[PDB]
Amino acid sequence: GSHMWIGVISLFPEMFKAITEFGVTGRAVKHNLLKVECWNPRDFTFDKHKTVDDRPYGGGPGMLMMVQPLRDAIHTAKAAAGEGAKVIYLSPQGRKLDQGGVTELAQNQKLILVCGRYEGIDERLIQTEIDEEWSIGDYVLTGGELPAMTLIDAVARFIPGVLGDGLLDCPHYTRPEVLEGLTVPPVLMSGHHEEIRKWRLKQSLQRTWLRRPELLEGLALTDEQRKLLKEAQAEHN
Amino acid sequence: GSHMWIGVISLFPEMFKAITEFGVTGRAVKHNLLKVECWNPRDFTFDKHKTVDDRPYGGGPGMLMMVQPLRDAIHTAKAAAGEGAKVIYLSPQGRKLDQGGVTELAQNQKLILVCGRYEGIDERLIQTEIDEEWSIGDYVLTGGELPAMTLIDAVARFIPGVLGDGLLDCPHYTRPEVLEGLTVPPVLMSGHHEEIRKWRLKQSLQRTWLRRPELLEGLALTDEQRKLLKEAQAEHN
Ligand SMILES: NC(=O)c1ccc(NCc2ccccc2N2CCOCC2)nc1
Ligand SMILES: NC(=O)c1ccc(NCc2ccccc2N2CCOCC2)nc1
Repeated sequence: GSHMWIGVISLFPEMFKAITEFGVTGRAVKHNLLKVECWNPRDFTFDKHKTVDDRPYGGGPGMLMMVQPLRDAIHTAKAAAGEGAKVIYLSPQGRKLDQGGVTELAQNQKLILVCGRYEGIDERLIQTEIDEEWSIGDYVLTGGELPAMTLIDAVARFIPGVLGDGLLDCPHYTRPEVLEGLTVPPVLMSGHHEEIRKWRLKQSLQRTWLRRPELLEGLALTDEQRKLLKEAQAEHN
Repeated sequence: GSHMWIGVISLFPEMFKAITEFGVTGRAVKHNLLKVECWNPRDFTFDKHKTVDDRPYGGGPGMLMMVQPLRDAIHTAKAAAGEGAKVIYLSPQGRKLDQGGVTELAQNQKLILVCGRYEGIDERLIQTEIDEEWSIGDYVLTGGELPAMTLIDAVARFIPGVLGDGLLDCPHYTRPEVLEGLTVPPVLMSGHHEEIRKWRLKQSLQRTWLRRPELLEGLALTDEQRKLLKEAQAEHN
């Protein structure tokens, strides 16, 4: 319906099986709400040894991706996407991913995700081939594959059919009623819907407050939420 | 040598092939610097339909992981790890992952990673079975598998043998010398090692400053770095 097409440039396309063949993302794929198409720069080399890396100008420890096979793979993917596909490079230098960014990215019907390996890609390719850099967080990984997959899984949740607000989740409980002495909170057994809604909300406000206070600053809380937050805080002191 | 053992509890162990069979992490695995062992809660069920989910107390939209098969899988993994294994739950409510956290986590020789599906796990299991909650970032995914894999890849980089400071990376360049009109910066061709070191460092300082200014506040810059930052800023105005 409002499905999504995602192109992937990667030296390890088979990695993407982790999201295409399992769980919710796997189902989204099989029901054609999500399409993940991979192009491997190795297929675009011409030398006998299928070389995909190259030496950094200026010396240095590592390698970069070799420009020609990487550039060609990107062009082929763009031609498959038609007009309107946004090309994203996953990197530490990129805009930090958060839920607002995920909802932004989900608006696009077509994405091309370029996954860096070695010490990354030539600076000039970013300028000519890439629309936006994104980071999933302030940490270094061996490849852009996992951040690509992470991005894909996150936006996939916003596609209609795939499934069935500033705050951390409340605690959840299932069977049994007593577990290693710990009991389930009586309000959740009471059956009183509205009392349950308020407890969960208070919990979220309390949990957000104690674990991630800065998240509360971005929010314009409701009167109810202000009340429920004030209460939780009173009970804490 | 200083190898690492990682236990994984997951309804989709085959997802972990993305890191165990490819690239640098794949090599670390094959050379026995890294070991990733999976236990699937589905194997610990006893009913005919191998049920791994259960109904939330208090009503609500989704399901949680069923406590018994999840709890049993965790216990089996702990017994495989012996003493000293830290059990981590990947979740949005967790401590935010960043490089400092990765270097912290890398200190452990044994990790058990519990991957939530559905609306997650019973609150009481966190209290009894989990040592630390971690988040890879402020975004929601369909499973803890990708955040687990992300964690694994990140700490793996700190194991000796696996491979060959507050700032974003400098630009990188490889062949050709001219690409769509864009040339490689002459300093990188000059062969002057020390001039090259300073340019790369200035770039990092400039890039960090323009993209992620707050990262600069955490740092106690060197005199050189203060000088190189001041310069970059002068040239910007
Ligand atoms: N946080 C993220 O979004 C993220 C993304 C990728 C990534 N690695 C891929 C990568 C991409 C771009 C540049 C360098 C690199 N790396 C190459 C391998 O060496 C480290 C540098 N790491 C983290
Ligand atoms: N940022 C992270 O580290 C991260 C980790 C996991 C994750 N999802 C697994 C999960 C784990 C715990 C609780 C709920 C859930 N989810 C179940 C699926 O529905 C959403 C809630 N998402 C993001």
